[PDB]
Amino acid sequence: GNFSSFMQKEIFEQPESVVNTMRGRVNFDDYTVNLGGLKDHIKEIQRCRRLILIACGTSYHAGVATRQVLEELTELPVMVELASDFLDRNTPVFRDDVCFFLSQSGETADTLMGLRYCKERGALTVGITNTVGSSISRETDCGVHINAGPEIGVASTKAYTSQFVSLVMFALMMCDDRISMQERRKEIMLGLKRLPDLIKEVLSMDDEIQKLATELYHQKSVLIMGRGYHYATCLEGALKIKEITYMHSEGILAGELKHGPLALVDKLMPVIMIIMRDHTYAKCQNALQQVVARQGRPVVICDKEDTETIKNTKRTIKVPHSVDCLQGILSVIPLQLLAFHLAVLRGYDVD
Amino acid sequence: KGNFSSFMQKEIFEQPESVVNTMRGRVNFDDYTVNLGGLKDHIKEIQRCRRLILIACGTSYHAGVATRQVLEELTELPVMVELASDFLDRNTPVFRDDVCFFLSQSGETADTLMGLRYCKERGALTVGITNTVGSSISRETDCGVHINAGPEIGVASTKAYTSQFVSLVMFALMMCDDRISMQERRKEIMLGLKRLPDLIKEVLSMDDEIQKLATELYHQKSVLIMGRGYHYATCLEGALKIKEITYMHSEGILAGELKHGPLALVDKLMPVIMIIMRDHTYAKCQNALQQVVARQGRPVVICDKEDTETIKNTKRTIKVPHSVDCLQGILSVIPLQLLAFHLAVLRGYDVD
Ligand SMILES: O=C(CO)[C@@H](O)[C@H](O)[C@H](O)COP(=O)(O)O
Ligand SMILES: O=C(CO)[C@@H](O)[C@H](O)[C@H](O)COP(=O)(O)O
Repeated sequence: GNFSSFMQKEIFEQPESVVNTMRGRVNFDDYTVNLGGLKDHIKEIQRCRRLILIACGTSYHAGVATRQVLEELTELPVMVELASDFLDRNTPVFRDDVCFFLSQSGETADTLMGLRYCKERGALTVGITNTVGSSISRETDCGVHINAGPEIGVASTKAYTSQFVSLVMFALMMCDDRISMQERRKEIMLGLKRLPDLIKEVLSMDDEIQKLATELYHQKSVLIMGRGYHYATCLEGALKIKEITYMHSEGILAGELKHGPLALVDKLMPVIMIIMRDHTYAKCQNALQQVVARQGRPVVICDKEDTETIKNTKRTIKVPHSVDCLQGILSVIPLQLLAFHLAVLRGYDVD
Repeated sequence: KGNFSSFMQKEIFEQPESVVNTMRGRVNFDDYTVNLGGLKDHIKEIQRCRRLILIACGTSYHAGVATRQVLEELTELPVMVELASDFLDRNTPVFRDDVCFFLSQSGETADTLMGLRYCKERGALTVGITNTVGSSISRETDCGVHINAGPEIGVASTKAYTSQFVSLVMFALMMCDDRISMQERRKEIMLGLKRLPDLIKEVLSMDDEIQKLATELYHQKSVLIMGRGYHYATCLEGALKIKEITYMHSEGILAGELKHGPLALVDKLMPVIMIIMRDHTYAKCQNALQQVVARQGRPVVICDKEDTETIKNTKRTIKVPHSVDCLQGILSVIPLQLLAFHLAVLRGYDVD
C-alpha cells in the first residue's frame, strides 16, 4: 500500500478494479458481453419471470443502483430486498424466480440464510460475490466474481462499484438477442470504456472534497437528496458518512421531500443534492427550488457541463458526464471521499 | 375540535372510532366474516391475479410497508410496495395479471395518480384505497375501498394511516377466505380487530407518560427509531411524524441493518427509540437492544406491557398492550404520533 488508509487506497483503486471486473468479459469492438460463471445457465435465466436481489447494507444499495437498467433490459419485474427483512416476512419465492445474492464477503449470515431459503423454494440462485470459495459462492447454482481484489477496510468502496458494473454486464447479456436494444447496449458499453478515465477525472476533485469536509466538520446532520438512478447514490453516501464519520447523514428520495421531510430544511441544515443529466432533470430542479425557497444552502453534485447549476449554486462538486445508468458509479465517489476526509478532520481511524 | 387545540391531536384521539368506521359493514363480528363490497365486481379476477403492487407516497406508502407481510402470508402472492415518484422514474414493468393498489388519503396526489394511469395503460387491474369520495383515484380505478376515516384536517396523517392499515388487512382476510389451513389465523386476526378500539384507548391513556418523555427529549437534534418486521413501518412512520411537525432529525432504521453500518452512530449522546413487541422477531430485536446498550446507548423501548424482562432491564419504556402480531403496528405507532405532537408543542409551533 502507498496511501494512509486501506479505505483511501481502495477508493483510489476504483479506476483499476472496474477494469478488472470487465476483464475477459466485455469486448468494445464487437459489443459482446460474456460472463463465464453463467455460461451454463444464461439461457434458463433468460426464460425466468422475475429477478430478486437479496443483500445487506451497501451490497443492497448496489441492487438499488442497478434496479432500473435491469428492468429496462430484461423487461422483467426486479425486486430488491434487504436480507433481514426478506427472512422476517417469509417472502413468497417460486421456481421461475432468479434470485441474486450480493455479498462482498460471501458470508453475511442473513444473505446466506436467504440463499438457503430461496434454494429450498426451488428458485434459480446466482452469486455476485468478491470471495472465491465463500459460502454464497459455493451454495448458489452459478455466479459472477466481481474481481475487485481484496477489501480490508470497514466501509465498502470498490466492491460497491464493481457489484454495480457486473450487474450492468448481466443486464447487457440478457438483452443481447433484442433488435430494439442494440443501440442502447452500444451507448452503455461506450460509457463502460470511458469509465475508468472518467473515474480518474472525479478523483482529481479530492481538493474540493477535502475542503467541503472542513466546512461540515462541526455539523451534526446532513441530508443527501437524490432521484431515480441516484437514489442508491444518496442512500450509499448517507451510509458511509454514518459509518466512518459518525455524523447523522440520511439519504432522502427527492420525490418524497414534499410529503414530509421538507420540514427539516432551513438555513442551518446542510443538504447534498445529486442533480445529474438524465431524464429526471426537471424534477430534480423542482426539488432544488423547494429546498432553496425554504432557505437551505445545498452542495449540488452535478454535471461538469451543466452551466445553469454551476453558476446558480454556491458550492458544486462538478462530475463528468456518462450514460444515465452508469452515472451512479461516478456520482458516488465524491460522497465516499467526503466520508473519508470528515473522518480524518475529526481524528478517527478510518480503518 | 370540541376540547382540543389541534386538529392533529383530535384526529389521533379519534382513532378508536375511525377504526370502527373503517370496519363498518365489512367485518362481521357476529359470524366472523369479511366483505369489501366495493370490490365484489372484480374480486374473482383479483383472487386469480399473480402479484399485488402497492403504490403510494409518504405515510400512505408506510401503510403499504405496515401490511406487506400479512398480505404475502394471507395471499401467498408476491407483494411489491412502491414509492410512487420512483415507480414512475423507472418505468416499472406491469402486466395484465397484476393487481395494483393505490393508497391515498386525498385521492389526488399527483405521482400516485400518474402511477394509476400508467398501470391502466398496461392492462393491470386497479384498486383505490382512499379517504375521499369522488376523488380522481376513486373514479379512475376499476374498483375501490373508501377507508371511511372521516375528513383529515391536520397536516400529518394519523387516523388515515391506521384506517389504511385496517383496510389492507381486511382485503388480506378476504383473499384467504377459502383456505382451511388459514381459518384459525384469520379468526385470531378478527378477534384482534374487535378488541383493537379498546386497546387504542389504553394506548391513548398513556398521553401523560408520553408528555413527560417529550420534556426529556425536545432539546435534542436527532433521534434514531429502530424496529423490525411488522414495526419497520412503525419506525419509518414515527420518523416521518417527528420530522414533519417537530423538525427534529429523526430517522427510521431497520433493526436488522444496524450491524451493517448505522450502529456506529450510537453512543451516550444519540437518542434512540427501539420497538420490541412480543412476536416472532423478539430474540432478533433483543439482539439489537444488546448492541445498542453495548455501545453506551440508553434507548427508550416501546414494548409489550407484560414483557417483564424488557421493562425491568430498561429505565424508560412505553408499555403498549398486546394484540395480534399483524395488528400490533397500529398500537405501536400511536405513542410516536403523540410524541411528535407533545415534542412539537413544547417547542411551540402551529401544528395545523
Ligand atoms: O460495507 C458495508 C458498509 O460500508 C456493509 O454494510 C456491508 O456492505 C454489509 O455488511 C454486507 O456485507 P457483504 O455481505 O457485502 O460482505
Ligand atoms: O400525511 C403525510 C405525512 O404525515 C403525507 O406524507 C401524505 O401521506 C402524502 O403526501 C400522500 O398523501 P395522500 O396521497 O395519502 O393523500
